[PDB]
Amino acid sequence: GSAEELRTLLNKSNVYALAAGSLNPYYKRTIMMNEYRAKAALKKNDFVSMADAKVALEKIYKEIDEIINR
Repeated sequence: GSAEELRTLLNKSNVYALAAGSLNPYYKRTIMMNEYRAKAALKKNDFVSMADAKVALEKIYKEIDEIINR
């Protein structure tokens, strides 16, 4: 379900923010924005915001992985 999936993504957010210190400031600030949006969406049980934060976090983690790995 969306809440559990989103918490799992959040559990990697600080790790990804540290890794993002090697890259343009865009990456960390995108992670931090979505930490805020994800945490607020969970607290309100807002499924629309939970889905948006899930997609955004998946997207930024993939971007960071692809820069660092390639």
